[PDB]
Amino acid sequence: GSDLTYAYLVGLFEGDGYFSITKKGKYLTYELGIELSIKDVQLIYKIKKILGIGIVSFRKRNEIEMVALRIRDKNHLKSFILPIFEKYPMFSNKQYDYLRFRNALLSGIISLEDLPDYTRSDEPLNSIESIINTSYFSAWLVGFIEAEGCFSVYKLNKDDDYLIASFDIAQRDGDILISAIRKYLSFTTKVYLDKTNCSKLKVTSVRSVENIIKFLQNAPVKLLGNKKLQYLLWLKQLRKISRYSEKIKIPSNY
DNA sequence: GCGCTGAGGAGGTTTCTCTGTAAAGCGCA
DNA sequence: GCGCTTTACAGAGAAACCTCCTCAGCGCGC
Ligand SMILES: [Mg+2]
Ligand SMILES: [Mg+2]
Ligand SMILES: [Mg+2]
Repeated sequence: GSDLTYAYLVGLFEGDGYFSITKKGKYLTYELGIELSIKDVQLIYKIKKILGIGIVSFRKRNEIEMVALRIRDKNHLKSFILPIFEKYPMFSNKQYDYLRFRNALLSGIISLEDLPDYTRSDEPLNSIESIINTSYFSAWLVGFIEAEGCFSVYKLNKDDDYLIASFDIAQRDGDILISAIRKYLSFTTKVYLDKTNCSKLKVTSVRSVENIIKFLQNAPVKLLGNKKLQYLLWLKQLRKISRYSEKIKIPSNY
């Protein structure tokens, strides 16, 4: 779909993918990969359908089932992948990976010896304002949600029937990123920093739940895979929790 | 024959997802 | 000292992420 479905794909690749250059005996593998749960096989084929390229693979890691999409053909990466990531840049320090990948690829580095040593900085490239004000952000955000968002419902206490209903999203070395999301979506809950510099944003209130629901109705593109399914079953649950349904215009198709 | 390729395959570590627990603010009594 | 509702904090492990190898086969020219 859309031109901004490509922006959605960069968000999804930012959340769940990886750029990598790996030794291959005497030479190199340049790759862009995403490996998802088998719950997401249909989305893997929607991604290949959008890009027109990429090898699909299955893995059983002995009881967890996994699907990958991997682009390794260097002419295809130069032609089709870099431009997407030029036109719609990643917002986080995963941009450092695209920049080293792009520089290596375009310089024609083919041996480990000529490959510059890479350590990905923890320091952000953008500000809140710079993230929030770019034209493609909301479309990026649907894919980043596709990758990293969580919609859940849970009992507040074992003994009662009081249900919570939360949306939560996290990123390591992601103060700015996550705060930008908080800002844009008018969330006011405190971002939590854990032992491993992973910033975590979680919301529960009626108004915040009303805010993400409204953002995803009005966003340029929609959720496509298993998060889309998680989104609909959450909504299902939401229609039967009084505080939410008697204050939110919930449903739709999608 | 030779330099180099990527599909197909797989070993290794950890960031997110998902679901809370404990504590409390609001308002009413 | 109680319904209802929200939030600061955080743990487990599945779902992400990161890394390397073999071997047909290609596109040249000795
Ligand atoms: Mg991620
Ligand atoms: Mg992730
Ligand atoms: Mg994910």
